[PDB]
Amino acid sequence: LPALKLALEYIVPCMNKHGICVVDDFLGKETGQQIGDEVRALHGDKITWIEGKEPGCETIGLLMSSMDDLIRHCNGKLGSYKINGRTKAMVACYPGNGTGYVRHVDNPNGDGRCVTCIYYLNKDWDAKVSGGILRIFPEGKAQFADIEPKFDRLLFFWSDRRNPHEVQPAYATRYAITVWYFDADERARAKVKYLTGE
Ligand SMILES: Cc1cccnc1CN1CCC2(CC1)C(=O)N(c1ccc(-c3ccccc3)cc1)C(=O)N2c1ncccn1
Ligand SMILES: [Mn+2]
Repeated sequence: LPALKLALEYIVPCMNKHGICVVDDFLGKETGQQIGDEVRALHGDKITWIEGKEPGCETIGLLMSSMDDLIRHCNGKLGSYKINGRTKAMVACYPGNGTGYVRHVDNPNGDGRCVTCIYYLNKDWDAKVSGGILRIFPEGKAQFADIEPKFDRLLFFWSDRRNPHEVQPAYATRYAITVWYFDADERARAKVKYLTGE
């Protein structure tokens, strides 16, 4: 599906109906492999915050710009949100050391973030061997979903209490990149609570 059709015919209806949406083969093999190389070159869990213009991060920047265009093509149809910006990218290297993340909500208290977008980099990742599954518990539903951290897979989900999630421990190093998109009204309300530079 082309980006306009992908947004309007798949991401929008899927987010509105389920609050979670998986796009496989988002950028293609060549672009995905370049992003994987850049992330491995960056120098317990290791988190680095990336704007996209740093040396050796050009293809990470391309991923970010591509996620931005896809969101733009949703034409304000994602929930009631007016999306006008996003965070930097959280580039994460998770060692396979048998630690996980307890069930949590990314934005439980109105900090501005409305959509979590995760891009995965793990080729031939077997969850039954290496672990690292993301388990999402959509609010009020009888079912939950385990998401495999597949190479070139883009995951969207609402960042608020609709999607508590936990991360299973892993036995091989996992790499993922996350951005969060802001709702204009929520982000404006968050900014009345303090002063510049604080
Ligand atoms: C690790 C993981 C894997 C899969 C799914 N979820 C998670 C965890 N969640 C995802 C990552 C998590 C915790 C929740 C998270 O949202 N923000 C975060 C917090 C605040 C803003 C912000 C930015 C601008 C304005 C307002 C707010 C942006 C991001 C972290 O800094 N985070 C984090 N996480 C681990 C180590 C350090 N920091
Ligand atoms: Mn999370």
